[PDB]
Amino acid sequence: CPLMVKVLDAVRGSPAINVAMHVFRKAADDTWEPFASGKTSESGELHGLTTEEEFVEGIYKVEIDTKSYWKALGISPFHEHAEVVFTANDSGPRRYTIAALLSPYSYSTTAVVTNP
Amino acid sequence: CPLMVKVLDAVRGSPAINVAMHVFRKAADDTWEPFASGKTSESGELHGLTTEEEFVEGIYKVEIDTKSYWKALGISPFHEHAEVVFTANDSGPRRYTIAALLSPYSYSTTAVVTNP
Amino acid sequence: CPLMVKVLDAVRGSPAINVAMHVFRKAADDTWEPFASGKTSESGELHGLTTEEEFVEGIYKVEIDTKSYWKALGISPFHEHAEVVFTANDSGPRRYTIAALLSPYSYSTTAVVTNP
Amino acid sequence: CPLMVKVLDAVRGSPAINVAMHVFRKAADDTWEPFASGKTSESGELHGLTTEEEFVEGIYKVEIDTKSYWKALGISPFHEHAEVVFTANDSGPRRYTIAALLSPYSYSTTAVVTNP
Ligand SMILES: Cc1ccc(C(=O)c2cc(O)c(O)c([N+](=O)[O-])c2)cc1
Ligand SMILES: Cc1ccc(C(=O)c2cc(O)c(O)c([N+](=O)[O-])c2)cc1
Repeated sequence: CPLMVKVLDAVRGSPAINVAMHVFRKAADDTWEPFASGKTSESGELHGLTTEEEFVEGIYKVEIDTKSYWKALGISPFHEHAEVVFTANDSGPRRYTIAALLSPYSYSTTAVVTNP
Repeated sequence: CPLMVKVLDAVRGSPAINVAMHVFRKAADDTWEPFASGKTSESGELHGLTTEEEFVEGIYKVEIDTKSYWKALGISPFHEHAEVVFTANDSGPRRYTIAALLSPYSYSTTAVVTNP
Repeated sequence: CPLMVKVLDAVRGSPAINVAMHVFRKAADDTWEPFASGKTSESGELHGLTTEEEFVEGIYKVEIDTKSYWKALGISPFHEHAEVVFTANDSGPRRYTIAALLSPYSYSTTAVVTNP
Repeated sequence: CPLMVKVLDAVRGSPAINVAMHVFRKAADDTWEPFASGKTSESGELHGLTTEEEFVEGIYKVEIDTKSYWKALGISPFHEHAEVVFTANDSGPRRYTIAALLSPYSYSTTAVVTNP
């Protein structure tokens, strides 16, 4: 699993379950091309987005539909979504965990980048 | 000042000075149109991006160039930028403060929304 | 004002108003002695806790009563309080802004330290 | 594992390894009694702090020695440590994950509280 996304809920203190997200890769003409997508599991994690051979260097965007998550809980949110945009670097061996911590009017995101 | 952005550096414990950002508004054809731009001051704040007359209802995107900020400090950060996307003014004019807290592999954003 | 504390509500997207906090200083016998206290204003800020003469070198603790804040809003939070413990002024007088961002099951704190 | 602590490094984008922490429980006379301790593993996690039979309702404090972590990396930190103080509640079945995200001048902590 070269890329995993984990989402947490800071209001209920729980994994954020059934959060939908799309992953895009920047194309030559500076447009965003769909790459992968899915929804978080009961653990708040989304695995199996890509494979090592497909996950080449490039600029990737993870668009997390936070608004739909809060709407389903009956809570008015600020953001339309959370976008995480990053360059994937193959100068070393690197697995990526993107974690997002969600509140209605705030979110934080961090990258845990580890070498196998 | 209906829209202000404040940027902080969590490594140095300081305002994030001279951070560029661009603000976009979603047009009727679902494209992002340029709306305003500027750089943070010595206090880490960017004021005067817009006016009450110009800041109509809509979906706005603030793209904060965090990558250039860290690179100039000698750090290779994870993110290309910090994006904040939100619907503004859809129940009337509000005042928005967007705050971003920056680390090389993490950022957080929050909104303070007040009614004049 | 060498010490200011700002508290924000990440659920409502607002300053956290009327939040009590106590400041302690570590005494020579390693006990915590009361140093100052107060409540945040309508802007979520607490100014005037101390003076430059009184704010000597030492280890300080700010204990922010986040639990009472959430309880009065009908929420049972995780934390009893948000504590910030730091050495102050040990290379000369600095100005400290402690900012706390609150959610029911999460908080973040950051410091902005400036040299007068 | 009724209680697990995970620590992440927002400067290097990695688990925070070999971070020492002590867990305390509030005693009848309002003093902090040692309860458990350990250091994070290569994954940034500390498991096996307590057992279900020993982890009774009460006020617990997790004191994470963040200062020693940053000092070992040659980075000047703001906080003496990060204290997470919370009430453990047995009104339902509850496993606790305390996660801390560390920067030199900022930290965030959240609780993921799940039912087995
Ligand atoms: C921005 C942010 C801050 C804190 C968290 C966070 O609390 C968290 C919790 C987990 O159970 C967990 O497995 C991870 N992880 O692997 O990165 C992070 C998640 C995101
Ligand atoms: C995401 C996040 C978390 C904490 C901060 C933060 O530390 C901060 C500090 C200030 O002096 C201040 O005036 C504000 N503000 O008005 O929103 C925020 C900034 C951003």
